[PDB]
Amino acid sequence: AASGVATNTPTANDEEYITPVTIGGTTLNLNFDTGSADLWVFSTELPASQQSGHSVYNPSATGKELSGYTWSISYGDGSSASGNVFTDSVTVGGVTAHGQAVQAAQQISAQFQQDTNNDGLLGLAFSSINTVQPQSQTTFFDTVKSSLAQPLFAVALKHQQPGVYDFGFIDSSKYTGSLTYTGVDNSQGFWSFNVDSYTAGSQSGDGFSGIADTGTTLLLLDDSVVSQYYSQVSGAQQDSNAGGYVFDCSTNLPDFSVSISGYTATVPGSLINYGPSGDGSTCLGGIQSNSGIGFSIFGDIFLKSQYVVFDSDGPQLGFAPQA
Repeated sequence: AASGVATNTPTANDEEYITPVTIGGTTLNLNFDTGSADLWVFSTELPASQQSGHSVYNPSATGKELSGYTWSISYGDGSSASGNVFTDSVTVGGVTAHGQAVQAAQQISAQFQQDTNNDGLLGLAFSSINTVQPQSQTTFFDTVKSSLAQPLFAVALKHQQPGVYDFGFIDSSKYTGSLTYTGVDNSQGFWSFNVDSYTAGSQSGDGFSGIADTGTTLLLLDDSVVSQYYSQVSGAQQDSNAGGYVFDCSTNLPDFSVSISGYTATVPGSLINYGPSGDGSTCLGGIQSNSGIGFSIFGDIFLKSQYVVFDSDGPQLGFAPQA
């Protein structure tokens, strides 16, 4: 039964976490994303100028083309990417998926162009939301799942230090105490779970639902929750240059916690200080608005505090504090 450990590394300020992936013999640095189900990469099909500062996949060397197939993604921030599809061998931490669908980029918007830290994304959401047409494809995980010792993956993202992605096994040395499991709702294709309650500093409120998303940098919550939080931070103000609420970097920030099936997952105030906003003497808040999308996004800020098990049996999510 297969198992493997892939190492992840945070970029500056922990903006994103990249991991090497070998596709058809070429190693690319990809962002692992539990909020999407596409495996797309920078390719030789892009304009030569757009290929600069990236490792690119050359489909013609080793890929099998799926003639007439397409993929295309549009994000709420206005970015987008599209292209064609090949099947190839994809290796992640010594686990190899034969005949994995690889979405080669043919067009990418400016935000992807400008980010030379990654060469694409590896989707770990449920396959039901893969965007390949006319027939959607399975994610790396769904492709290899049946060959793993256990049909799960676990993540420990860290603050400016290497972390891991464990495929097919749980590393108990990565957390303290025992795991607490909660049921997942994959009806919309996400690792969606419910919280019973939340405590923002000195104020507590009713629970809600959210998704576990390694691809989102911040903790995105309802604006009522965001206000409640920042009403407790002296001098907190919104700065469109920075990207949302900012504060004096010396600020003492309240903790944020959520109650999940009896377990209190706590994000310490020190992790909510994202870093310098890149404009004057302020820091960006790790908690920001979900823009009225209707559900919360438990991004990297939240995940840096926990060891998380993504278990396809249930499906369910296990949580414990990182060791």
